Amino acid sequence: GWQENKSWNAHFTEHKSQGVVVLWNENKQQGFTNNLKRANQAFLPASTFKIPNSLIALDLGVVKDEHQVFKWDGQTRDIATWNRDHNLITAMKYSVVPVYQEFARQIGEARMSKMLHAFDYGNEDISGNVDSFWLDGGIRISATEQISFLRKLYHNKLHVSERSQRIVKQAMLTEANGDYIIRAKTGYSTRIEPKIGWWVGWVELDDNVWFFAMNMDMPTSDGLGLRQAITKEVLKQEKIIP
Amino acid sequence: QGWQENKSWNAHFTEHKSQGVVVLWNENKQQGFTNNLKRANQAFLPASTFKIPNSLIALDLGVVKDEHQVFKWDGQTRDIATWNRDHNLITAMKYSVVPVYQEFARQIGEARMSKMLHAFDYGNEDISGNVDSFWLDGGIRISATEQISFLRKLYHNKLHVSERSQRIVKQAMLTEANGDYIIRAKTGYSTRIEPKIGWWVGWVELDDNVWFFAMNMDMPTSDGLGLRQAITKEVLKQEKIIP
Ligand SMILES: *[B@@]1([O])OC2=C([C]=[C]C(F)=C2C([O])=O)[C]2[C][C]21
Ligand SMILES: *[B@@]1([O])OC2=C([C]=[C]C(F)=C2C([O])=O)[C]2[C][C]21
Ligand SMILES: [Cl-]
Ligand SMILES: [Mg+2]
Ligand SMILES: [Mg+2]
Ligand SMILES: [Mg+2]
Ligand SMILES: [Mg+2]
Repeated sequence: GWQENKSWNAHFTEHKSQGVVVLWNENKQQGFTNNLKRANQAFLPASTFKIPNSLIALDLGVVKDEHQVFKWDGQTRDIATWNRDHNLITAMKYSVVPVYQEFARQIGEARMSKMLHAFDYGNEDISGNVDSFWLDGGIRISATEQISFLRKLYHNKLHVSERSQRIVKQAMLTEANGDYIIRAKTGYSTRIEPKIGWWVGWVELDDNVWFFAMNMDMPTSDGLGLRQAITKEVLKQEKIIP
Repeated sequence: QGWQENKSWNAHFTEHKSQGVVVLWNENKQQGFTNNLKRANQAFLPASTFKIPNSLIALDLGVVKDEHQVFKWDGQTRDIATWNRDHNLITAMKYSVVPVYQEFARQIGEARMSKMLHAFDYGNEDISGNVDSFWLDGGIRISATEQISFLRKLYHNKLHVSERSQRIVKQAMLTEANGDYIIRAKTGYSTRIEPKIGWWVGWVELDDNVWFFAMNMDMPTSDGLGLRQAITKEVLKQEKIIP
């Protein structure tokens, strides 16, 4: 089904890394990946889980809108940007775990489980703490499963309101120029080996949309920038972005 | 809610032998800034900045079902090549595709167009002329400061049209985004009556504030259209709004 393009391995090998990029051409309904096996390997979603978590929190009114302020709890954490008040936009932008842990507690494990089943999300397993299972519990999702979920969100087909989906897609906005719009979410899974980085999302063109999902070995935080860099190299190689 | 006149911004205009006005509005502080209070309050044809209210009305009335609905090219080849193809709301805004918005306006009709603009408090609310061309050569006029007042309502979902229509139009206004800011805006270019001018109106979203802007400048030929964004960006950089 998917076409394998092993030449993209060159972009990982340049940085003494390994990983997978998965692309989906929405118009043609064709998929491409450098590694058919790793494309289907399920990992902790880590902070890419902020996408379904945001959708669920909005649909249940835990988050009223993208302006609602979630005040800092006063606990100083290692990521300076977390130590301040946030709304949905900035909590996504800075991947603010304590804000989303409060969402998850308010959602509760019964509703969290039902929504992930409704979303057909990964292995639909929330075993672990209700406020950390996407970092060190049972939930597992592959890059191709991320594409599936993102396609539903793009088409407003997920089992939540249209408004919720529109707001989350606004919150995913990452980059836009006159050539393309990227809506995406990064993730860095460090609590359980193997430590991996994620980038999942899509590229909007005038006449098409390319969905992507990538993950890569990430032993130290020094390489986090390679998630976007390698993905963009693949997008350029494939003539999706100039 | 006061105003400061900062005439040092004029250096960005005179560098290009241009003249114009930039108006900024700091939402958090409710403070306005401009290089020219007189011109900030002079009203002009909106030209294609009218695509913002026009999109809202078309969406709210169901003339546009959503941002994917295709509006077909009428087969008349026009000067701007990107016009000569099918469009949706996103690409029609991006390329300022007048023929698509003229079809919107004809479907909206005079009475509904007039009612909506009054309820929006949009400029002088005057649609005199052809319903599908009054923003190019009819009676509608709007000042840069009046553009801000309208845009602030849109940002806050305070217009009387649906929240959905307001969200879709703000998505369609997306012009630039990065790790430092988001710009939602619409360009305009008006030549059918004097003075010929370029517009750029919209806002800059920061982590913790929103800066609304509305600029216009003399545009004696189309050669200077790019100065609309470049001069605005120079002012935003001078004021430390963007890096
Ligand atoms: B999560 O996966 O998001 C995250 C963390 C640390 C560093 C990062 F770059 C990212 C990210 O990808 O946004 C921790 C909090 C979680
Ligand atoms: B409108 O004012 O928009 C427009 C036109 C021509 C060239 C442009 F750059 C622009 C603009 O400002 O987007 C014509 C169609 C109208
Ligand atoms: Cl957006
Ligand atoms: Mg390289
Ligand atoms: Mg299932
Ligand atoms: Mg200059
Ligand atoms: Mg009025």
